[PDB]
Amino acid sequence: KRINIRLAHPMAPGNNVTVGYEKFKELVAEKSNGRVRIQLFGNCMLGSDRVTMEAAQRGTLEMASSSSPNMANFSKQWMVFDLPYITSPEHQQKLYKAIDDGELGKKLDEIAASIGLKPIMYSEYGYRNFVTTKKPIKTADDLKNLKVRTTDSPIEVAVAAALGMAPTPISWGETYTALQQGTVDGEGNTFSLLNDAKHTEVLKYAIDSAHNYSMHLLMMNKAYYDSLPANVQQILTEAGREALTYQRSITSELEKKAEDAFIEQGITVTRLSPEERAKLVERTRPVWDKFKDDIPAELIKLVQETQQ
Repeated sequence: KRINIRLAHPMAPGNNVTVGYEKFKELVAEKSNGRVRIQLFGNCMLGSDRVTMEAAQRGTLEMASSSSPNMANFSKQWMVFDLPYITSPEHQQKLYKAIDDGELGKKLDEIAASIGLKPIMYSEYGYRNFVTTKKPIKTADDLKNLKVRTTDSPIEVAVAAALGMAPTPISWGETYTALQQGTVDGEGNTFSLLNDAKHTEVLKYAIDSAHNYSMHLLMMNKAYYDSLPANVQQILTEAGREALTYQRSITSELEKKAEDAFIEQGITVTRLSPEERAKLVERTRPVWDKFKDDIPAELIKLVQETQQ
């Protein structure tokens, strides 16, 4: 008989994370010949990121996807991935290998288990970049005294302050108005979300700072997973792994298209010099020692090992 598995997530139609979960649904159906069906509830149809991951943890929902910074609200260990410049785009393929098949992946499995969850896909969300409405930013010093919108992430706030910026936490929904009306000067996010949300209408400058990395973590209730037949577990695990291959590639392509939409809209996108990138790394590194006591050294080391 048919197994119906509900999957909740916060992302909008056509979004890189959404299309990965569509691939997941398609592969689960193919592999199970229709016996297992993923029912998608995107765009917060079942709740916010937090509401749906609590339901998955508790066992009233089978699967949910949460951003890595939002997972820090269930377990602080996930904060390792938010540290400034802990990873960079140049080493992304080795990061994926470590998560997919390596000791990093296994430790993350254990951490999820301790809060009632089984990881199924580590969806790529991307690297955040600083953008501004009116003030040109081409250098590290250009960032000093910028009023910048932040999320509620303590690491995001610390990074802004380390760079001499003035951080203001503002909900996503209030951020367009804050930029338009001038209560902040800028923000930091992926080019794809900024363009998709039409913030580009009010922006004029961007730098490829890549000062924050994140993922969207698709989790299954672990007790539920452990209740399934071996062959169904295998279907889910394999569909996840294969959908992720596609999702990581689609993310790259959508980010290129987002960056082109920026240029088309007259936004000046500065490619930081090695000298200027180095200053952002150096200025932000004290943030790691500030949060040292809250993130396990072993986990920092496993992530750094992917970068060299």
